[PDB]
Amino acid sequence: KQSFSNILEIYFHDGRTILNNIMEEKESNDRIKKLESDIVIHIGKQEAELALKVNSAAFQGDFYQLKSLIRSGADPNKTDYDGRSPLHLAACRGYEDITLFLIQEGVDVNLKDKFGHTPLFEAVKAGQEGVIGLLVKEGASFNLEDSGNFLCTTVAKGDSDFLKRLLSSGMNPNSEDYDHRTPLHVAASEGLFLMAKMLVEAGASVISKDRWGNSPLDEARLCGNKKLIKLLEDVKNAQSSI
Amino acid sequence: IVIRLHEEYFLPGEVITEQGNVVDHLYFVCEGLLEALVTKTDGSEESVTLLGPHTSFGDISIICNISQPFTVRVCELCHLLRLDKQSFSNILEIYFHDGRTILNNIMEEKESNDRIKKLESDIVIHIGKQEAELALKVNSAAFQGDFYQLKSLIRSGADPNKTDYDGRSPLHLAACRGYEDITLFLIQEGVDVNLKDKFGHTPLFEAVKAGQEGVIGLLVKEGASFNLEDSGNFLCTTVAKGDSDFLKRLLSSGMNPNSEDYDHRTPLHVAASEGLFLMAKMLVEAGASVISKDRWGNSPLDEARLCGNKKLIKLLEDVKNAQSSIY
Amino acid sequence: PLHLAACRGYEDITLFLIQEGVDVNLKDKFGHTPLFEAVKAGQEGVIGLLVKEGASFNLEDSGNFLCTTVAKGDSDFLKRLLSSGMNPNSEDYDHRTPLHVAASEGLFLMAKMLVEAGASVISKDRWGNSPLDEARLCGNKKLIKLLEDVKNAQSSIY
Repeated sequence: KQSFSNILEIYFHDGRTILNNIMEEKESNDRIKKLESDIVIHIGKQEAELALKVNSAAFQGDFYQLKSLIRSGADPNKTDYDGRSPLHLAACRGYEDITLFLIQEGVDVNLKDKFGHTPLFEAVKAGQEGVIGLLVKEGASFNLEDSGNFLCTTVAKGDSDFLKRLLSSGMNPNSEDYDHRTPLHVAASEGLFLMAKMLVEAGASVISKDRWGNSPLDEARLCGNKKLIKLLEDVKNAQSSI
Repeated sequence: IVIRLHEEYFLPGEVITEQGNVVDHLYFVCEGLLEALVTKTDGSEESVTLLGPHTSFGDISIICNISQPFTVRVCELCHLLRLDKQSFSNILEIYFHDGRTILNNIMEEKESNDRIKKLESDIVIHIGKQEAELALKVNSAAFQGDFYQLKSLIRSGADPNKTDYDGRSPLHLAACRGYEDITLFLIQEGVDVNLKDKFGHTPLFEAVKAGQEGVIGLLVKEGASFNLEDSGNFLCTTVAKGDSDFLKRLLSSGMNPNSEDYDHRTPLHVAASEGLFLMAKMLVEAGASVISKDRWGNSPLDEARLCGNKKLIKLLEDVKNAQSSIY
Repeated sequence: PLHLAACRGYEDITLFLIQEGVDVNLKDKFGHTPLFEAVKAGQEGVIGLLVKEGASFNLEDSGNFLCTTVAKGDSDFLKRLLSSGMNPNSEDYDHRTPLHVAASEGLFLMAKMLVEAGASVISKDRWGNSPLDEARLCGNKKLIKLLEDVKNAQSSIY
């Protein structure tokens, strides 16, 4: 038995073929169909191990290991042990070829991570603009459970590029936070004209209220930046027109 | 290695090792002469090296973890000393610190004498992949909580400090599937306790996210408790979700309930923004601020009345009695 | 044996100990439903497994423990008792619906998780008053506003 263990270690693909024929003859004859629960457990554990292999390969890239694993028949839809899909992982590390192969492989383009991140979020945080474009052209969206407060925290961080990636992916920049708060209010209170302009490029909501019962006009005029108040007033008038 | 050895004599014409089959015994040549022979892609065998004195072959297979690069046939009567691969692995595992020198000196030879065993491809990537795959499978083991298997894997030549490639510590892996004893003696291996991952999630932040009390106790027992660059942000999100288990759980490690948010929003301010009376004052009982002026510059009482509850202001004043006595 | 495996957090242990043929509705001397034991000790796996097998959480009282948990405000326990589908529209030691208790507390998130399962917002109490009256009595009118938000459909029926 140990010798066969070494032989399957050096011939893992032939071991996969062995288990395939074992399944076929289990459904064929009345020898292996007896006590098939452990066989199902074994094939599940094996496929989990192959999922680890394919996710590590995509972590390093390895398009050649990608064709090796499609030859091995490992599950592409399955994520890694931790709970991160192969497309999320390929978004986290810059690899366009891996992402397009995953798209062609039927891997779910839009999915949540173990902690609940969309692949677009991984691309945005890791600076993968190309992966963001590929996800957009495929049609994936964030669908984050806390999109509002995440947008507000991004605004508080002040990173313009992060929110521009979010807008390119398609998120409503003025999405209400947990306490029905519009990020335009904190954006105007901070006073950075860049993010107010960015917030109104995709369509701001000055009409939308906040937890304070305030308006972005009031926050902008409290900050004192004249151009900020001017732009926010223009967007408020645009909202009032429609 | 010496105490486990055997000699053997081969007459001319025999083949000691075929390139096709995996090695099981590696042979040290002490007398006689023998020839190294890779199966040539032209459809023939050619010739590589004539290994007569104080030389061994088959080791490069035990390092590269692949088939034999060369078939090896004898030339004349040769006195060969033979060791099995199993005992070599079983001594490499216990003598792994002495085992590093094996791959080190074999590669520096492959650099110095390229005609010996360099005619193939790189091997350092293969050993790195062995280590990485062992790391992934010990991650799976920690997800499975096999104390015996995990101990055997770690003592078989594993570095406990190597976490998930993103950064999920083995504490993450044992806690995510609910393993307490696994978490404890895996963290007693010397692995770092503040191993924040790719995301910046603390081992204790992961524990509070995944909902396990045992890891909550254990990580505080070891030290390097829940730390973060943001305290009131996740606190306010959890208060909004109203996950009382998570609320007490973040407060269990003692994370600051008087901290700030994306703006100057204390978690007590968020609790006043919600409305209830039980969780609301669990933050000020740990030291949250009821006079923390917000980004506007107003005390939480003002937002408490703004949201639509004066009951809230009454609770805030019940907490503020001592402060007003100080005031 | 489900109690013993669940108390120390064992999922696979619980499942094949329960596939041995042991009864699934084994209330103890205290009358603690195994699923009740699971909701008391805090384990999700047993929650799933016992419903998978059958003979789910059953009790002679539903609103009593629900009201006590609402008073304790254990949101995990609140969702957990509601996870098995135990009646949130039941009664108490008196005719005190769990929705009435939620109105007696004051908050807005947990309060309407019981009527989303089918709790009664017109359940007259032992006095004989709708929960709106106790909601205003406790000192909150927006509680009545939430109750009316739920009661819009009933008033359309009314």
